[PDB]
Amino acid sequence: GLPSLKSSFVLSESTVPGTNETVKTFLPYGSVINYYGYVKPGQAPDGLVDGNKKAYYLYVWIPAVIAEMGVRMISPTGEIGEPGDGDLVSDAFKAATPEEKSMPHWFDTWIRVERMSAIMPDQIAKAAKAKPVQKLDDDDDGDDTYKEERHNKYNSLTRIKINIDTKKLLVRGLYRISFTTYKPGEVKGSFVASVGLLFPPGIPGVSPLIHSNPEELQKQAIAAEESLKKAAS
Amino acid sequence: DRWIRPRGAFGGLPSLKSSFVLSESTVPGTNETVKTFLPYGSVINYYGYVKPGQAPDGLVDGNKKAYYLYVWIPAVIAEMGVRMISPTGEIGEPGDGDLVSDAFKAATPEEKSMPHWFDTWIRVERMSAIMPDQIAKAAKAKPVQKLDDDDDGDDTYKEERHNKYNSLTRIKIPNPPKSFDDLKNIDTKKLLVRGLYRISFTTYKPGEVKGSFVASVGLLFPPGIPGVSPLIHSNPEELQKQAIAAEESLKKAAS
Amino acid sequence: GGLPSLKSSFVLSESTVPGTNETVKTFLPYGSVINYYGYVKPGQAPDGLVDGNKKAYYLYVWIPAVIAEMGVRMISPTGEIGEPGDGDLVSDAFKAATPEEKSMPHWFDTWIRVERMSAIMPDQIAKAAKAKPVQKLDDDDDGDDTYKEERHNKYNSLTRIKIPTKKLLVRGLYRISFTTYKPGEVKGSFVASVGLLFPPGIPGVSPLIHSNPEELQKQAIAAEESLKKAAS
Amino acid sequence: GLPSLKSSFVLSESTVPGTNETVKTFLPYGSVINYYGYVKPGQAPDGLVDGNKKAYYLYVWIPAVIAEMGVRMISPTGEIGEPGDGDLVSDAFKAATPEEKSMPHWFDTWIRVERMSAIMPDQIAKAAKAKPVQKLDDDDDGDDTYKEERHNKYNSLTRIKINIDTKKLLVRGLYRISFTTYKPGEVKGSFVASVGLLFPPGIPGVSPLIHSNPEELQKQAIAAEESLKKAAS
Amino acid sequence: GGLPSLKSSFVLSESTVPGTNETVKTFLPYGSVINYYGYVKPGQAPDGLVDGNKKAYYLYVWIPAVIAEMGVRMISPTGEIGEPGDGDLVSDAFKAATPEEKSMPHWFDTWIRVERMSAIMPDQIAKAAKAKPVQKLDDDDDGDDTYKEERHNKYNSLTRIIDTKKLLVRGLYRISFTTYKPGEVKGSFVASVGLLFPPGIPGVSPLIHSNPEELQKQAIAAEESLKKAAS
Ligand SMILES: [Ca+2]
Ligand SMILES: [Ca+2]
Ligand SMILES: [Ca+2]
Ligand SMILES: [Ca+2]
Ligand SMILES: [Ca+2]
Repeated sequence: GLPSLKSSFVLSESTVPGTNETVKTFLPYGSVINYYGYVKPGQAPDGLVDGNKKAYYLYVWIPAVIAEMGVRMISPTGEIGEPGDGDLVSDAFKAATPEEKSMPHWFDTWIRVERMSAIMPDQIAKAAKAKPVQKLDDDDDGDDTYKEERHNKYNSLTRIKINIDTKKLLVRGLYRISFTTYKPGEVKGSFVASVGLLFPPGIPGVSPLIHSNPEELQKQAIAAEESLKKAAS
Repeated sequence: DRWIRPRGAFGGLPSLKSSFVLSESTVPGTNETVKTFLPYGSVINYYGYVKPGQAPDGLVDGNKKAYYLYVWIPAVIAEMGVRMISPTGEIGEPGDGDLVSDAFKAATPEEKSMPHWFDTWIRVERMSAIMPDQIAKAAKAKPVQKLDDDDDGDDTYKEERHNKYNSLTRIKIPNPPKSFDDLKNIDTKKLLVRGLYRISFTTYKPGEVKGSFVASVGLLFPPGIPGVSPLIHSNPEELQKQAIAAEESLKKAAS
Repeated sequence: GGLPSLKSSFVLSESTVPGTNETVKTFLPYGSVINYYGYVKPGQAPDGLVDGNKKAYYLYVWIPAVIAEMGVRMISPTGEIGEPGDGDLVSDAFKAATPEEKSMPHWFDTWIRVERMSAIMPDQIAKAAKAKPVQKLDDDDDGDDTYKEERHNKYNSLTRIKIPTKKLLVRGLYRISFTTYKPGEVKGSFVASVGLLFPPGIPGVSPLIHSNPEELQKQAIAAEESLKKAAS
Repeated sequence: GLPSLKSSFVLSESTVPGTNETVKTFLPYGSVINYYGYVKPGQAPDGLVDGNKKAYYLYVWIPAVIAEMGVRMISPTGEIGEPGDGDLVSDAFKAATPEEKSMPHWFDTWIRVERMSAIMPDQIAKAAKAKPVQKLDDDDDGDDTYKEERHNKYNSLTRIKINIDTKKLLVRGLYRISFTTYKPGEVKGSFVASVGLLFPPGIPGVSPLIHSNPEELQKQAIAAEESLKKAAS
Repeated sequence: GGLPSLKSSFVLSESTVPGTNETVKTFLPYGSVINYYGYVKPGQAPDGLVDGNKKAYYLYVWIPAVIAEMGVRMISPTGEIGEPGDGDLVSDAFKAATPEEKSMPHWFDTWIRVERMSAIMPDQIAKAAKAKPVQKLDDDDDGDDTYKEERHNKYNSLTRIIDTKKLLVRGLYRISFTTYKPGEVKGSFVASVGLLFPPGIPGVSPLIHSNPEELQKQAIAAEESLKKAAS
């Protein structure tokens, strides 16, 4: 089903004699999260992008500078697969039928990454309600990880990585990822979002944390630093 | 359109391909992905040998031995690929269509293999010529702009005989651009517009060096269109003769 | 003789004529040239509008990889010059027009605009055509010097976009607007010419041109499919 | 003896009522290395700084961006303590007597951090022989971690951390730390150098590596990435 | 016959030839054109030196009032092209040279430089000529496209002269006819200078001469003539 979301960091490379091909081995992200959603006409989104595009959010708390972040969005999901263990699944997606999650129902995806104002774990729920601080990137039709043949190649993919611009320094802070649409107004279909972070996972207060609910992210981000405090005394 | 088709009828030396990705597919259950690249319209391989006490084509920065290939470009080209590997012995011998220096011909199989080798280095420069009959002239004159330098960039040949010091550089236009705003100011170090270019195959280390090397040049442009396709040669006079004839052929054909 | 060739600005040959006042130069032809015959009829819908009030007709150009120069020309009227030949694009309105309608005194002051569209892959072409331009590369009003105009003031259009950086024709979709100096209603025939300095007929590498974006996409897609296949 | 070298990242803070004091808890560096050396007149250094200052090198290989690096240099060492397990000790220091390692024998310390040219593990020995690429920082009398009372407070301390300048982006690459002197020419005395890196230790090919010998650093840096390769396939 | 006219870059007429390679262009001729025939003989002193080591030969131009364009051209050799005619300047070295000496294989890689001198009044001309240049307007190596060169590589020179100062306002200009190659060179050459301005209006039309003193004498008399007419 879903192809792995890997970093752009090349570990190994070898060309295949007598062909135009070359095999590349990429360093995987320390942590990857998949998010299954469903856009139903007449159903409220998490928010709007540029005032008229339905958007759904994932929030990322980064305790310390990270080399690269990968973001991907594909629609639809039916022909690819269903959520597995550890995947995030929206209520709308659970309610949707196999037929609703497959062709011909889909939409033209769009991704936007923004830096929020929070710089401490307990400011996360607050910053989520506040306006963005800087837009880091937008991508329309960038995906090349999934061989899309059900329709035009309109799936999204963006990699934010490293006088280099500040718009790609993933330093300590809160980030919001908007999974949205190319087309303004009403749209219909399933989608799967993927987020990868190039950093060792599972080190409380040091490793990045991801969630769709800011309040929940805060709770976890706070506990994680408390754990780090405790260990350091 | 035989140039798009794959094949090196393999004999050691990995193909030098462009950075333009035609196809991509990941292998499930692994960390690997298979990429198909667009080949250069024309690729030339050049086999040389650096013998201590033997005069080079010239010097780089006054103390590095250098050997030249000259490239005449009739009209803008998307990308140029340059590669340099040392030594050659364990890879293969020159085939049909490959340039071979006199020094390389004289060298023995033993001389062309480990432990004899050197740390490669590539430099690309724009010369002054803008017309085919100015080529021999511009070759004698000083460079006009340095486009690039590469020390240890090669990733096409899996080097295991020594540290990965082989050279590889690709000069190109952003494809795709990071933004549409990119397009309004492209670093001129990258515009392979009409003109003469000199590639210096040289060394990391100053002074005397010893060993064989194979140089590769690829140009992303349809080959074999007289006066339109790029030409490559190690001798500037010869390059001029050919570049002149080619444009004459173009002139003629145009009446 | 009819319609003069549209050639690039690259000089191949040059020689002056002793004792006389003119010079003769040989120019490199474009790899591909396409001619388009149109007719602007009052009360007939254009392809679109330029600046909100100028009738416009489009040609779309898909460029797989950087190109040195593009040449665009536009002349009105056509009657006294000639009729379309084989391989020329001809609008329905032009086909319907009579010889009388296609000749003086019916004509208009031509205008050309070239714009970069958003598409960077063949299957984004139809989409980008419906979207707003991304950058304007050039405008020309009275630039033509290829056709000796003597039927009226020299108002014919000619623009060459080239390198001696927005105006570098890198991979992407371009829209050429054949339009008018004058806002509002205009009447007359016109012949457009597009030249691209690049070897023709190399599928997935050579440029493609078409007045219909959907058709252009179909062809651009097939061409890269052919290029894929050949490379494997 | 030697005080811990900690990062500048504050985990906890609390003021003491009725006083001018406040207690701060700092996040320790993921890895800290101490290096014991001895400058003997007439003995060749690792190199020279600005052509006339004796210098001794530690090399740092950084696989991926790091938030902060701490560098410290103290002289002399006698009254503080001797090397323990895991500490680097030069041959000169081993040969020196307790008397030679104590007052009145000491010198005015100086630290310089430079980015080298290597960007791959096997280029490390090479880059070490080559000229620096950028100077990141110098410090003369910055130390405030060790209460110096044997002489003027001339010990060195520098923290390199995060349009912010490139001279503090500790991205992937080789770094050379020069432990040198304020005074040009001959100097005499023991010294202890400390290096800290704000990053999780012991993750092969991801965690930073430190050594005084570039060739040895290369060997370890290479093996570490090989290990990472292997794990990723 | 031989020597092609040197015309301005001003296009009067244009017409393309249907079904062919060509478009024919009619150019505005310069108001005045002067041709200068010289010969570089090894061991013979030049007028001066360019960049200290290139032999150079001078033409001086006095311009009473702003001019649109100046054209400068230099070709080597001259033998196969033609001999000087009436109104052409001819150096003594050229007169002494034989037909053989003026033909292939004897020639050199030409080079042109144009410089503004200090004079701004006619009677300062001889003085400014001895003084250092004031500004360099242009250099050209291999610019010529007026003569179809086939005897050797196309190395003949041609130059046509927050914003710029290639402005030909009132003042003295020196044209240096020189060589690409430093040091000794051998061969004949023909230099052409065109000025886009009506000729023969004393004190208003430009004057040209290889000898600065002579140029001064004429420039002075010309303005004296203009004075007189105006009173
Ligand atoms: Ca999209
Ligand atoms: Ca190298
Ligand atoms: Ca017009
Ligand atoms: Ca100090
Ligand atoms: Ca010349």
